[PDB]
Amino acid sequence: GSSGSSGKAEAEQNWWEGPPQDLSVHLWYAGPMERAGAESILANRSDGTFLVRQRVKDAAEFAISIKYNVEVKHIKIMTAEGLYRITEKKAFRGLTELVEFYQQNSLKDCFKSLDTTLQFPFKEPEKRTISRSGPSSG
Repeated sequence: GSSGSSGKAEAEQNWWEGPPQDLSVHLWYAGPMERAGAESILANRSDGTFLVRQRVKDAAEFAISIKYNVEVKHIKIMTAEGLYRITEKKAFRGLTELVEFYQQNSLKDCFKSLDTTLQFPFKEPEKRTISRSGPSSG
């Protein structure tokens, strides 16, 4: 018999210039995804399934695509002063905000042709529950 010594430990300390809020944490955040994908992802999804993707680049021109009229539509996202907005009508701190806003107002504002609204993300997990949740405050 013979003894031996092997092994190494690690360290978890964020001391770098880590980036801001990780939009990735969101479900409607499919990072740098190609059109095809979004078109093949929401293709089967249910009408209303929205998904935000980038232009195969870091913090590139964001774009919102959802399932509407049986077709995967896409919307350009303009950024100004750090704010995100598809149209020069109203800007928000970030996607979460911008999207959250459209979730109540149709996108027609920017594309009269595209009269839809952010329903649910593409990453959204299956929705098969005998009974839905709804804890009333009372």
